[PDB]
Amino acid sequence: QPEPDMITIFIGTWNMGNAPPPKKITSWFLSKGQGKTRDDSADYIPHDIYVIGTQEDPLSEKEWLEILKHSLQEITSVTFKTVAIHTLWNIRIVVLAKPEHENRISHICTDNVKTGIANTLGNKGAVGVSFMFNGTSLGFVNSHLTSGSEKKLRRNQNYMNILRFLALGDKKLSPFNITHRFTHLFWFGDLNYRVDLPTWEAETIIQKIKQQQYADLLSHDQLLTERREQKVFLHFEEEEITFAPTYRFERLTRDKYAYTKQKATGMKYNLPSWCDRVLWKSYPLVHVVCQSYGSTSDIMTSDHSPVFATFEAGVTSQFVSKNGPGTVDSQGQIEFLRCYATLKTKSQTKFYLEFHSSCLESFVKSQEGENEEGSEGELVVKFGETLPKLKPIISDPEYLLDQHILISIKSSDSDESYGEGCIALRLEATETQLPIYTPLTHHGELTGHFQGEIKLQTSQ
Ligand SMILES: c1ccc(SCCN2CCOCC2)cc1
Repeated sequence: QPEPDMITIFIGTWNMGNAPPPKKITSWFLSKGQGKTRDDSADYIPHDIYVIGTQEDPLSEKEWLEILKHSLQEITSVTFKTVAIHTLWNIRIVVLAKPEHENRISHICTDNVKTGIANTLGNKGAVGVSFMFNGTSLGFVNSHLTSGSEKKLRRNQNYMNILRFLALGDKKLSPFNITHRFTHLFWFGDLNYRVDLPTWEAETIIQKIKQQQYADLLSHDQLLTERREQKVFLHFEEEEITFAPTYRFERLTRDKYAYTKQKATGMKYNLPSWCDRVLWKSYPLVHVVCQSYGSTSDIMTSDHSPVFATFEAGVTSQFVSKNGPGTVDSQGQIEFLRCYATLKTKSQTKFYLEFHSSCLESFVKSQEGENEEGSEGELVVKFGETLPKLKPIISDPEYLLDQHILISIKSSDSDESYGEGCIALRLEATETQLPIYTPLTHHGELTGHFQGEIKLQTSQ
């Protein structure tokens, strides 16, 4: 039975509005409704992994697991296995997988982050799950961010707190936050970004939605505008939105948006908005293709509609050679030439690099670089030809060309990372000097760049 080189992943996000679901929710898992929908000819084909994020979920874990498993069994005639379930207040994540994957999945982690302080601590935050699927690390975050049209900055702050403090994946990757720990990271939820248009324009917005004319609305979507200004979700991707706003509906129909201010809304307007979103970030040159992104039309218990997204995702096998794991393979090496970091810091300490990768027996620390001044004010840290030669555990190019090197640039004075990035070993050539590049981030914000050349030797 061969190991897969691709899997499909279903991501669902639904703010349930504190109401039990209706008796049938299969359209959600079938990617049917509005937007980029899944072909009817695929309806009986199970996804490999289903990741369900809820917000304002009134159900017990047991109650929701029984609904989800029975739903998928009706669709697919497969009894899915529960990989993980984690709940913070009314924010929940469930991961289900086909039974054949049970002995491909390991290192299952769960965590949560509570956002805000005092007042603003008590119902918003995130839950997450990570695990290994054979050689590939997968992370999943379901977040319920701060509500309200005039709180986009709070939402951006909630995002940074979640990516700093959510403790998922390999703890040995100590300089790296969740935005670097996974081959594939999916971040979804009721992110609560709004369409930023004047209140007086509510009926005009509704008109546009009825005409399926979303362009003048998406140009005011706060998540797209904040992302384009690099204020949030730097280096994540989202599929084009081709479904109507998923909030705020009158319950028990989808014929009406309920936008007007009420005591129950704190006298706030809720103009129609794309509150409910799926984003991803995968390591460079790994296969990931969004195959659906849309909303259901027939699940009407909540003031939100469920959102679905599905992905093809490249995976790798758990590789064994006669040498590594458990030793190095002398026929492999990774060399860095002419490398330098460009940092935005105003500080003057010496810096060194750390190289982390599951192709190495353990992480590698470089010598200190030589600091110079860039022509436009910047700090440039030069490593020249001084970086250590990296010794992979396995030299076979079918393994090594699928790997990645995480890089942290650390202060010699404090051993704190000033920037993190990732280099793919999926090169155009071996035994050939080739340019490499990564942006560097810290707490998910841009802090600099790392560039130079690589030379990769494999057994071929
Ligand atoms: C919002 C809207 C448009 C863009 S254009 C750049 C798109 N990507 C994103 C991440 O991958 C590289 C570039 C970005 C944010």
